[PDB]
Amino acid sequence: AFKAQAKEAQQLRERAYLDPVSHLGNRAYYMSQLSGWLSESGIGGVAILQAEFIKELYEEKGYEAGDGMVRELADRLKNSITIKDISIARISTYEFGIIMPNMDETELKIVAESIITCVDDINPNLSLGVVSNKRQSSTTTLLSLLDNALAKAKSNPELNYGFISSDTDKIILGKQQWKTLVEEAIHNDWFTFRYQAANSSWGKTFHREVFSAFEKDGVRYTANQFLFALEQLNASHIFDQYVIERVIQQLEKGELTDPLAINIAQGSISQPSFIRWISQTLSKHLSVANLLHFEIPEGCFVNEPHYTALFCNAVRNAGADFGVDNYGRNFQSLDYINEFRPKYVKLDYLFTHHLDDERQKFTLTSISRTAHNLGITTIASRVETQTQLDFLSEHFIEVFQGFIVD
Amino acid sequence: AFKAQAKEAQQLRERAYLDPVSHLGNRAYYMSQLSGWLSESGIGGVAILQAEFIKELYEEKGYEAGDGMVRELADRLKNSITIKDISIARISTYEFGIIMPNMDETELKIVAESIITCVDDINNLSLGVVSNKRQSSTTTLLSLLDNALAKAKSNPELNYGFISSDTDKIILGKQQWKTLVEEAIHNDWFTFRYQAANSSWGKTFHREVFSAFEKDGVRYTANQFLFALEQLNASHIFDQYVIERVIQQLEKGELTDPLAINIAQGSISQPSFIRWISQTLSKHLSVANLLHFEIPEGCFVNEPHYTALFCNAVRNAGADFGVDNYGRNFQSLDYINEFRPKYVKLDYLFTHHLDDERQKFTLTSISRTAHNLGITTIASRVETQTQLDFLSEHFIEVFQGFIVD
Ligand SMILES: Nc1nc2c(ncn2[C@@H]2O[C@@H]3COP(=O)(O)O[C@H]4[C@@H](O)[C@H](n5cnc6c(=O)[nH]c(N)nc65)O[C@@H]4COP(=O)(O)O[C@H]3[C@H]2O)c(=O)[nH]1
Ligand SMILES: Nc1nc2c(ncn2[C@@H]2O[C@@H]3COP(=O)(O)O[C@H]4[C@@H](O)[C@H](n5cnc6c(=O)[nH]c(N)nc65)O[C@@H]4COP(=O)(O)O[C@H]3[C@H]2O)c(=O)[nH]1
Ligand SMILES: Nc1nc2c(ncn2[C@@H]2O[C@@H]3COP(=O)(O)O[C@H]4[C@@H](O)[C@H](n5cnc6c(=O)[nH]c(N)nc65)O[C@@H]4COP(=O)(O)O[C@H]3[C@H]2O)c(=O)[nH]1
Ligand SMILES: Nc1nc2c(ncn2[C@@H]2O[C@@H]3COP(=O)(O)O[C@H]4[C@@H](O)[C@H](n5cnc6c(=O)[nH]c(N)nc65)O[C@@H]4COP(=O)(O)O[C@H]3[C@H]2O)c(=O)[nH]1
Ligand SMILES: [Mg+2]
Ligand SMILES: [Mg+2]
Repeated sequence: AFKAQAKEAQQLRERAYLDPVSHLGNRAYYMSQLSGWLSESGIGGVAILQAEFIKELYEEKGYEAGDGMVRELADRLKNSITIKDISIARISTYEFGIIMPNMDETELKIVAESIITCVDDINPNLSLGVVSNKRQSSTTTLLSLLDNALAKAKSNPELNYGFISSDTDKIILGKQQWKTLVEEAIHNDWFTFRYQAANSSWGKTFHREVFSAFEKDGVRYTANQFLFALEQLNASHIFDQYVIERVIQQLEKGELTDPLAINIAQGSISQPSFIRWISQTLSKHLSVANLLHFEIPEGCFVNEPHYTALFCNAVRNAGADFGVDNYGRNFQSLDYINEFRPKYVKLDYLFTHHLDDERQKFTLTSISRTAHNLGITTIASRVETQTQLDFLSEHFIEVFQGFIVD
Repeated sequence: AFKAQAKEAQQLRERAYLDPVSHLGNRAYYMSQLSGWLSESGIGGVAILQAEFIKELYEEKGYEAGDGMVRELADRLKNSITIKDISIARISTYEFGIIMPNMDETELKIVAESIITCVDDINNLSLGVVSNKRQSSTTTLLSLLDNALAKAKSNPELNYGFISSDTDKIILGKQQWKTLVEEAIHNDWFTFRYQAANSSWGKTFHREVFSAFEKDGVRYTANQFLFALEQLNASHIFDQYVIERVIQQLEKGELTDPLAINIAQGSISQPSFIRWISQTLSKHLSVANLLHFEIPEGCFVNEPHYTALFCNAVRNAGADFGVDNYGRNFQSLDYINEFRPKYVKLDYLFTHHLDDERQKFTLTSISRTAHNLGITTIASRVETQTQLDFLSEHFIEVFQGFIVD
């Protein structure tokens, strides 16, 4: 009976705390290791890694290939980066949790730097959020910090990882807390709007892109702080419908003479009620329909082409038009332009970031010709310096947008 | 050390085999009890209960109400059934697994009858039960359990779907069914029947299309595999094939009357299918007037936004649509006013299984609503003149079934 109990104990232990796919700790293992680390010392850092490319693999090539990639990333992650008291677990379907005790901020960065380099050799599309615990924090607090840091990494892909320290003065909220605050901001009309003009070299204004923000108790919140929570909760269409209503009100006032570019989140386009909503509202404001440009992220066209085409049809049937926002980020998978024929393409802002890389300049010219050959206006994005402005000039970009154009 | 070892083992067992929401065994616990029961005896029955209304609750009222309903049904299940060695587990998000050892068929049926009446007290579900009469593996029983559940859904007049383990019917897993359908599509193994829906004076309103296929002498009807196609998000592939084959028949200028094509619910919630129907109809505008798309009532009440996009695309191209299983959700029947379907095909539960009086009033009311809105009412699956005369007493316009054609 000894052999029964001893081996039954290990199988029960692995059933309770081990995820069969990744062969790492499961979510319950992670919370146990997290709660014990906090109650004893709480000195160290915590990190979360999301493998969105594994999510894209699951429906594309089935789950046999998806499970194999989870195991591969798990095997590659765990055999590398071995330190004392290191907890590595699979806390959800597409994200991994990591606990690094007895490490200060600089030590976590080298571990986080080693994580990312550990995922470049193994598939060649991920996001890494890391937080350092420098105050006494509860377990829900660190998970909220971990989630907001992950949103920071996604919203700024030029960062290798998103870093937030537990002592930060920044407002950190959970997903449902962000949604409640946005609903509060929508209800009380706390929103403010900015209009950035996209101008040609001749001063002709193509359109003015609308940026949404809101303020509560003297604190200002921008869209990249809460948009991850709304899309994860399938509530971003509430936010987009409010912005579209407010923008159309301004056009109905006969004030703005030029077209306005409204950003649309991906989670809103995959909502069929939002696709019906656009047709119903655009038909009630046909006079201003020609002055509305809907800015659709490139991720929509390549990941949700059918939802996007339904949205694009509704937009154009009502006398409006649309463009692409992160144009060029998904290079070698950018043939959707030929099918969709957008009115414009707004370049990925990472093109103004790495001018010196010769391979970056080759991709930039190639996607520039493709749009113009089809008669599609190209727009450079987030241009800050005359150096960026002059370097983008060699790629025959028609109109420019950013702080240097004012 | 003895009491300590028992606590460590019990807590380890609790983390491994307890579902925190339902406070029942989880899936791993159920597979363990099933694999042990099979390897020990294998005598008895096995059952699956799917609470589709709980899936409606999670999006409707959040997860706090969804967790509470799972616990309520879980407490209801364990306290009501009072027999030995009964495993009650939550094997998936919205379905419960039950093992009933040492029971013959009549005992399984009274236990299955006790389950459903146990869920009528507190609150839309399906119960599938199989009796083990063979030496069967675990995957076999799960496949039988899934096909029995599909039998219960495709025949809602049954309280539960019953399959014997020794049945001659072809029992396949979800991916196996999907493989067989794709094989039939590739080789054009499909056959079609056209059943006419006629008015009281013989005018044919349309002809509904029924799809089936044969593989080396075995015939398969749609209700055997459609459940596996709607799961795995693959039913639109089958519907597109049927639509393609029907349009080829209409192009030949033979059929003077419209054809009613059934569309699965999982196909309309696929946006690629909504795009496909517009492109296909735009290439065959001449025959679009001869196309009626029969949409299940569950689409209009559970997936109204997808259905509105599909209905608009269908009518924009010169086709039309109607409602299938009309009256099954009598308590949510204002979609008719918004959608204005060309016809409503009554739930076949109104022709058969309809002498309890409360159901006879619902038939009259939903018939008035359709006629007042100028919508054609069609009785379904009419077999006898007795039914035919009785449906006329509810002023039904046109009739369909074996007795008319
Ligand atoms: N029965 C049931 N209870 C639920 C469910 N969702 C949340 N609860 C609870 O709601 C609290 C707030 O969750 P959140 O708004 O999504 O805000 C979350 C979320 O922003 C983040 N977070 C937690 N887990 C994860 C994760 O696995 N991945 C990512 N990226 N963020 C997470 O930390 C914050 C708080 O985490 P929690 O401590 O777990 O605190 C959560 C959780 O205890 C559910 O689906 N079913
Ligand atoms: N270093 C530098 N930065 C510049 C420059 N020009 C603009 N930025 C800012 O970069 C973002 C450009 O908008 P986005 O890339 O489409 O990315 C947007 C956009 O995806 C989203 N967003 C903003 N407003 C909305 C909205 O109203 N609706 C939706 N669905 N998303 C919005 O949040 C993101 C951030 O918007 P903002 O915080 O206001 O930040 C804006 C803009 O203020 C520049 O020249 N140099
Ligand atoms: N690693 C991995 N493997 C997967 C996954 N999905 C399916 N499989 C594998 O493929 C086999 C076929 O499952 P199925 O085709 O959907 O066909 C299923 C299905 O028709 C039926 N059925 C099975 N489980 C359930 C269930 O939990 N609920 C309901 N309603 N029906 C079930 O039993 C058949 C499968 O028996 P299984 O022993 O479970 O054997 C499964 C399982 O080993 C997955 O997501 N990840
Ligand atoms: N006792 C009796 N039975 C009758 C009578 N008339 C028809 N039945 C049959 O009942 C079903 C009526 O079709 P349904 O209610 O829409 O229910 C259909 C329908 O929902 C689906 N189905 C059949 N063909 C197709 C198809 O081509 N595409 C899709 N998406 N579903 C189909 O499978 C289900 C079963 O169709 P079938 O097995 O061929 O069985 C058909 C029909 O042959 C009658 O007078 N008396
Ligand atoms: Mg933009
Ligand atoms: Mg039908």
